Amino acid sequence: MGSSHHHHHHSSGLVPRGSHMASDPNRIIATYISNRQDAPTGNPDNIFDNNASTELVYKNPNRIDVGTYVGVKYSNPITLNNVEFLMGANSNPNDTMQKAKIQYTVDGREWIDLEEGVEYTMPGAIKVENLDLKVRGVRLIATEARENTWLGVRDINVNKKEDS
Repeated sequence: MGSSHHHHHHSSGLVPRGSHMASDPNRIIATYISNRQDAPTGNPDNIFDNNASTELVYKNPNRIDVGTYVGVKYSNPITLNNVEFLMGANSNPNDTMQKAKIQYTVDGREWIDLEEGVEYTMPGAIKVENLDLKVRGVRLIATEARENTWLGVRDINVNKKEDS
């Protein structure tokens, strides 16, 4: 129980030792995010697998003002090279953001601006480059969504055979 003074390490005690370090998987998962608590129309695999063969569209709530956004979160802070949300609309190509840029969380907590002040209200295929920066998850950020609207998704992947 500690010989000399110490008052434990900061707060928590025990002997964490380290981060284990043994069988480095080097694999990061990508969970789909969405301001709309809905279920994937068919299969979000287009994102989880990055194939763009299955369908995916959020809509449950046919009305949302500000905050409406989606993308894909990771498992932990990694070294990203470039993300690209390749999505459009479910039925009508005019079904997506109202006006906004893309987002991304750094410490897997807060989410800050990502792409230029573009209006991802008419985005067909989202993709960015020269984004070599560690990041946590990925997602778009709306500033004034529209009512009676859905979210058509085709395929979104991070580091799709890029890693640079």
